[PDB]
Amino acid sequence: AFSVNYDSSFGGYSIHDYLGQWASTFGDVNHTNGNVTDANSGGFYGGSLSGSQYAISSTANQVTAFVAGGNLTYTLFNEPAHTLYGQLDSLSFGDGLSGGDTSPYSIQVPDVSFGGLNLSSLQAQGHDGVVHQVVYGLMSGDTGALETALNGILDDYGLSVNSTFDQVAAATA
Ligand code: HEM
Ligand SMILES: [Ca+2]
Repeated sequence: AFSVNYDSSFGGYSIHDYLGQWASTFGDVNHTNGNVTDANSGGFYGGSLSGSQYAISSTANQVTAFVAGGNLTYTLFNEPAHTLYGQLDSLSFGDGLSGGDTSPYSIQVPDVSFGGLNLSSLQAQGHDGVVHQVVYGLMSGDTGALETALNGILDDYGLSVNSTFDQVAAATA
């Protein structure tokens, strides 16, 4: 049930080119050994360490953001430590994060959204699970794991992340 939604200015962009611009604007939140605070942790909606959404804003520019949606839980110090797992079904990208407390997170100026991703991983796969690799890559400004997961969805339509948004819409609508 894969779907894409995009501002019409991105119709002629490849998926890869959009995500490359998004990543280079968002930068890298450096959520790493020795550098984690409240500033670069992001947050969940629906719980403190789990919920229907996870979202985070750029520490470089304070506005660029992404919202990950589905059913997600982070183990924090439970084994395997520091793993995000569960189901990742949507991702949205753009500028400005609001909500996240008594209402869901949303992006204030949305560029692109993917729905129906159907990505699922179990706790026991720890950091090798696809949902962990995708979202921790995004937090780090690395879209390599998401593109790999999108190529695996797209190959069934004969497309890839080198296809443009308009080419994907014509195959999926
Ligand atoms: C849900 C998305 C998240 C992912 C994918 C994630 C991923 C990670 C990873 C891979 C590490 C370990 C080692 C390293 O970064 O070099 C880590 C460390 C850590 N994370 Fe997260 N994290 C997430 C959210 C959070 C949140 C919401 C908190 C809240 C406090 C948090 C707190 C920490 C702490 C305290 C550490 C250890 C820092 C240290 O050992 O110096 N993480 N996280
Ligand atoms: Ca440490």
